[PDB]
Amino acid sequence: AEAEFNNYCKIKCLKGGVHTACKYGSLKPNCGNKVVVSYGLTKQEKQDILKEHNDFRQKIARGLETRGNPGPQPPAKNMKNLVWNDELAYVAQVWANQCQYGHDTCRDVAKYQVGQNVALTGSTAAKYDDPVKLVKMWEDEVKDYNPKKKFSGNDFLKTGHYTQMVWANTKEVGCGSIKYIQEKWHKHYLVCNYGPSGNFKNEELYQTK
Ligand code: NA
Repeated sequence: AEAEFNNYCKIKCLKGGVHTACKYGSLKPNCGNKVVVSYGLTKQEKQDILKEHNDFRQKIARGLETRGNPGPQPPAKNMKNLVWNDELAYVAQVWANQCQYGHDTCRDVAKYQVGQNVALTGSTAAKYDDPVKLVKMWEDEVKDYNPKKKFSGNDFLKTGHYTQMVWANTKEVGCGSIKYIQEKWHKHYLVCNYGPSGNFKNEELYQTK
């Protein structure tokens, strides 16, 4: 939470926009009339999310992901595990606390531009998916990823989450979470910020082996 003391109002994102942590200088949920059940991630949840990201990156890197359009995904020569980043997690959490599904306009930090994956599920029952389950939703996009084509040649709407997960240049991840009730839908919102950002148009996901 130490990051809350950084002045994000001085951060400038490539496409402009007021930084999320400048817009909201509070770490307290700000969800209109929605009923916030809980917010944040436990030490174990953060570790589980990190492990899932890394187990996935390694699966891909070792040439073990058979899914694709067509599969399999090629092995990687430069795939390193991600490490959890508290600042990314903080900014992700501030965004999550707005309960506004989608991407926030400016989330970059002092060190680099930042990418982001969001996940949301709603149920009529008072139950909330495990964070890892939401992460796997992003992974499954790999079924629609065609490695015979470069990154820009693929369908971003269908694979944009997958590509950010396996972006070789991305080295850090930090996520935020919140469970709320909106018009009787029990929703779990997961926001994960990545540093440095991935999904750059003229680049490849990772160096193939
Ligand atoms: Na296939």
